[PDB]
Amino acid sequence: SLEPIIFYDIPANEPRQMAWGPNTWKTRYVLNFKGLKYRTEWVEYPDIEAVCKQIGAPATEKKPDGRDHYTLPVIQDPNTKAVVADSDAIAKYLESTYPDTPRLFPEGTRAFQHAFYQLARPSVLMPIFNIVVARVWKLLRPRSQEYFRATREQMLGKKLEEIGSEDDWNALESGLARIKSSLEANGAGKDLLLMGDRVTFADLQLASLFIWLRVSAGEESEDWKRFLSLHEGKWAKFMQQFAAYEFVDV
Amino acid sequence: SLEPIIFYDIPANEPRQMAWGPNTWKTRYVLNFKGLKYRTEWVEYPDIEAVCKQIGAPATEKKPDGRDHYTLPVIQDPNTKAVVADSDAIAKYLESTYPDTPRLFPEGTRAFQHAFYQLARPSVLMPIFNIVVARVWKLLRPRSQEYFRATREQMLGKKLEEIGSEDDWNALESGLARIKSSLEANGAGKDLLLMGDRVTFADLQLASLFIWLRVSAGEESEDWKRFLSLHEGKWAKFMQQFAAYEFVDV
Repeated sequence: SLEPIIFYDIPANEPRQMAWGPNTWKTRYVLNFKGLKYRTEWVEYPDIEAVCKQIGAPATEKKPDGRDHYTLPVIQDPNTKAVVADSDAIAKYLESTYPDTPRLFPEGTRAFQHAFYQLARPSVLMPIFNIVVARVWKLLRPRSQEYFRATREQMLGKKLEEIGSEDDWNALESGLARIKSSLEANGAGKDLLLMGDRVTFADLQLASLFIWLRVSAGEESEDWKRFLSLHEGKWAKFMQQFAAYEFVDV
Repeated sequence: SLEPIIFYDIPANEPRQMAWGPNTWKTRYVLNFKGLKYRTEWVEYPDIEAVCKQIGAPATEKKPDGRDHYTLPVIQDPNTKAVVADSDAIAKYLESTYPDTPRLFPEGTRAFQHAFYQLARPSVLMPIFNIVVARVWKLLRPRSQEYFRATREQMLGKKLEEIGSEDDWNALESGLARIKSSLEANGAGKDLLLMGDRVTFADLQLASLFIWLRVSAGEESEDWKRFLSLHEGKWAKFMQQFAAYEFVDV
């Protein structure tokens, strides 16, 4: 008797790529993993601010000029009238509001999980960004394309085509090497999940970076094939754990 | 009836500064916190390789030339004949070998703790290094001084006196800002320990960086006073939790 949660995500111009975002995938992973009923409302980049304002979703940050900056994912929960932005806030909301669903925040782990993503962001998200950003622009619909190109380039001071070198693959490998040695501190048979034998939001956050690569580059691309080869296939084994949680409603 | 564990540490030319090292303090904190009986064997920098070889302590890493590099802390446990190097390995050894002592590795936390120190090292250890490295050289005894200067400078390609600028305090503040926001994910009243209401090795690792600053710079220095002021005194409150675990046997 629960009404579907409305989940706001950014579409693409090809069905296989409809769900592509690294941050929106954090929320889709949580929704899927927790087994909550939802529907995706697909929102183009330049329409994000408008939709947020229209539903009372807060902005998640300020621009360099101090002006409000609105981002997805956002969810609207008809069952409680909650409207929540930012994937971390959304995860904790769902944990708290649907306590019967599978837990992603075991006690005493919230700082550790937060710190983990602070390590992953610069060392894994940033290299993957450089690797895929041109192909991201390519998979977006036209109104989204102009907004995306204009924003990212203004920030990067560089044409999108001029980003994405071999230095990025080196940096990615090094960041993953540190995550690999962290996982290994759990000991053999426990070294594919941060807590060894259960999934946390932090694991899904890492997976979100990986699936962003796979969807942007293409599951059959040389780039994805190269990723699956890193560290004797460890991240292939990592991602295989989350295959059942990748449903997209298109 | 337990015999004291022998703990190898690097001395200084002033009693207040005898225990100064960021890594050796990780082991001293663990020994103190766990309430284990120990004695410090004080070993000068150039004598570390010799002492290690003499007691069967392994090297913890290789130099750029691939040659073995021996470091302290090391412990020798007469009760089991164990000789263990590297502060992480030493902590886990003590956890495992003395299970009745206060726990520092709760289940499911080993990867999270490892990842946390990977975040702290570049963002907190490295800025503090730049800040104190000249005063570190200053507090060492003469044979240690030459070794320390020669090694660090060969690595830094810069005289020790030319290191330590305002950029370092900015970088330190930014690294601590990220750790601060991680701790705050635990919620109010739980935001001074990574797990909120218990101490882990990861907390002691952060404390080791802080006490290194305090001992190197001096508890009364402007630099230590400045550290205690950062973030409305949060790190002062953090360090106050570990005051009872700072016994030094000099």
